[PDB]
Amino acid sequence: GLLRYCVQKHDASRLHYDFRLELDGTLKSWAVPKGPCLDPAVKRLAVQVEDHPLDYADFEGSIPQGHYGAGDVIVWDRGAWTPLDDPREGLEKGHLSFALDGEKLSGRWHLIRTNLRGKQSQWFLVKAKDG
Repeated sequence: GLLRYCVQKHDASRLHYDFRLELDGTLKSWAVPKGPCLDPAVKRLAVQVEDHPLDYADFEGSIPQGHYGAGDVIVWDRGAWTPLDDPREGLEKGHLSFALDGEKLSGRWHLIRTNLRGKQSQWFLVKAKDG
């Protein structure tokens, strides 16, 4: 039950989401493209998204599709995550190692800032299998 974890599902005619790694009281977020993968080697795109309000992982926005179709963005998975390395530092320094333990999503993953050999400030969500 360390740093809080939550990932939000952006439903609609087409489904997307954003992977939110809350860090020492600030809920960092990371937008798709991101889906299932083998890894580590095929780091999923994790765009370093705005800082979302704490606890508010319940509801993001959009329009409940239960009406007649639209797509609602709410909680899909919620829990906590383990730092495999420096959680605070790595997130600043560009090298994150973590393990999720929540509602639906879990395991071990690495975030890496694409300032090097990549885009600029997006991150790489690859599996944290260094062992």
